[PDB]
Formats: sequence, structure tokens, C-alpha cells
Amino acid sequence: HDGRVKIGHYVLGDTLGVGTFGKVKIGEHQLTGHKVAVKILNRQKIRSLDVVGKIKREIQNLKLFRHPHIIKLYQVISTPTDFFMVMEYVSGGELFDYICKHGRVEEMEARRLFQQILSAVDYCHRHMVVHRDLKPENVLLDAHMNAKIADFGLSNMMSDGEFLPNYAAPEVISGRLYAGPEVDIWSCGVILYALLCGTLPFDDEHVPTLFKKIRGGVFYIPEYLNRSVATLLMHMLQVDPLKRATIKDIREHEWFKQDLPSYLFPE
Ligand SMILES: c1cc(-c2cnn3cc(-c4ccc(OCCN5CCCCC5)cc4)cnc23)ccn1
Repeated sequence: HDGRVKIGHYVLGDTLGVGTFGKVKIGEHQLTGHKVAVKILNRQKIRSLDVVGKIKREIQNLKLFRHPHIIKLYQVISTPTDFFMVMEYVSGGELFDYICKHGRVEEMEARRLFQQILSAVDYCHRHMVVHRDLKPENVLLDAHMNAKIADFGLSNMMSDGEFLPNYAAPEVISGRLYAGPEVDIWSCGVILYALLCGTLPFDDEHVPTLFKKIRGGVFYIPEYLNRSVATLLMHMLQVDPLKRATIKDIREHEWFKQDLPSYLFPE
């Protein structure tokens, strides 16, 4: 365009996010104008931290992902200085920004979106070569108001969005040994809570109250929230990882199972 901003059949445009190993830009197919999200991974930075083998395993794994609520990877072009991962672009932006701008979602809508998000999470638990911790900010919305999660491993490029940072599951901030899948449940309870209440369940610019609040596990349940969904939020936000719901427990909860497509949880 103005310069060397074309790669393959694509033209690169504005930066949407920055990550450890590079950045993600909006792109467009040069013949059709169709938008894509191009993660550009800086291979010298990869060599620097000596994670060449892990990056390649992750890219190879992600090439084969196929799930209706995970951003697709269309193509990978590698050059001596970068890998370009041409990915699906989704127009709705990030779920938390949406909620922030429009406030809470109606309950049925919260449940639709929640069932899509947890199916994608479960698929990642099953397929990521290495488990890494879900990042709530990676949950995005497509043009049809459906959830789409952007990959959140080493090549995660998800960077910022709005206003209302210090935030993690109880056992993580207490500096205890922990298991990724259990912390992911807690993070999904924070996502469900924000869809239903239009706020985070622990809010607090004072980073000690916040943390005490988190390990304390005290959260507000608005009057309009029913009790069948209140029990789910409580079992997902259990401070004690050994007491916290698993994905199977969520699957059997009455509020969740309502009107749930089977192809979302095969087995
Ligand atoms: C990281 C990010 C992505 C990615 C794919 N699509 N995509 C889309 C966006 C995006 C981000 C912000 C957007 O803003 C839309 C405008 N509104 C206004 C504010 C409230 C909701 C959003 C729209 C789209 C961001 N990242 C991605 C893909 C892979 N890795």
C-alpha cells in the first residue's frame, strides 16, 4: 500500500492487539476486501526467548482446530523474519467491551452465549497441546451475536479495549499449586456473572481488598437473578478448587442444560 504491507493475498492494516511475540493486525483479502486478523509473530523474538519448538507445535496444533466457537486459522505464511497467521476476523469485538457499552444481556441470551463459550473451552481442554489458562478477554462476538474465542496460548495477541486488571482465581493469587482446568471454570463464572449482571463479580482498584475479596469469595447476587442460575454462579466461583464445579457439573445443572445443542458436547 504505502509500503510493504502486503503478504500472500492480504493487505495488512491497523494493529488490533500486541502480544509477547508480536501483534495482530486487521487485514483484508486484496481481491475481495474480506477482513481477516493477521497475527505476525516476530521470529527473532521467538529465537530470543528460545521457544522455537513450542511456537511451531502450537501453530501446527492450531491449524487443525475446528470448532464453531473458536476463531479459525485460514493460513500460515512463514518468512525468515515472521510467521503470518491469517485468522478469522469477527466484527462484534470483545465480549467484555460489549457488556461494558450495552450493560447486561437478557438471561436467555446470557445462557445461549455461555453454552457456546463453555463448549469452546472444553474443546480447548481436549485439544491444546499444552494446557494454558483461559483468558476472558479473548472471548469475542461475531456478526451474528455468537461467541468466538481467540486462541490464548503462547501466540496470544489479545490486547486492549475499554475501562471497568489485577484478577485471577483464588488458588492462583494465593500462590498455591494449581490445575489449569479448575482455574478455567472460575474464569467462566466470572464471564457468566458479567453477562448476567453487567459487572465483574469482584471489582476494586485497591489491589488488597480485591484480592482479599477474591480469596474471601464474596459476591453480590442481584434481585433480578433467579436462584437456579445463582447456584451455578456460586458453584463455579467456589474459592476452593476442590469444591468448584467441573465442566460435567455445569453440564448437568438445570439452568445450563436447558435447550443445549448436543453437538456442543460430543461423547
Ligand atoms: C487475536 C485477536 C483476533 C481477532 C479476530 N477478530 N477480531 C476482532 C477484533 C475486534 C476488536 C474490537 C472491535 O470493536 C468493535 C466496536 N464495538 C464498540 C465498543 C463495544 C463493542 C465493540 C471489533 C473487532 C479484535 N480482535 C480480533 C484473532 C486472533 N487473535
